[PDB]
Amino acid sequence: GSSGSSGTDVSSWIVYPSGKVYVAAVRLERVVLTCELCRPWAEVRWTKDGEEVVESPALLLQKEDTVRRLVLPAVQLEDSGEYLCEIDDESASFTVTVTEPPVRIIYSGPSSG
Repeated sequence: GSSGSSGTDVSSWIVYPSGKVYVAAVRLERVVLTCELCRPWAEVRWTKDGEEVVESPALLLQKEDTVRRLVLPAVQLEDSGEYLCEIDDESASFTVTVTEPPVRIIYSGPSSG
C-alpha cells in the first residue's frame, strides 16, 4: 500500500540483467549487484524468499541515475539464497551464494612452559 500510481507503454521494466545471474560471495564480503532500468524515475524493490528486503547495517541499497545496485558491507552464510529484484510486474534473478573464507586466524607466540 501507500504506493503511487503511474502507467506507460512498457514491455520489460528490467532492462538488465537480461536473465539469470550467478554471484559468489564470502562471509562478510563486499558484493555489488548490477540492475539497470529503462526508466530513471523507475522505483525498484528487492525481495528475498518472497519477502521484501529491509535496509540494515548489513545491507546497503545503492541507487544510480538510471541504474540500481545492492551493496553489502557485511554478508552472512544465512543471507545466501535467492535475491529477486522486483520493480512492477517483473523480477530479476540474482543468485548470491556465500561460503566460508580462506584461512585467516593466525596466532603465534613463545610457548611458555
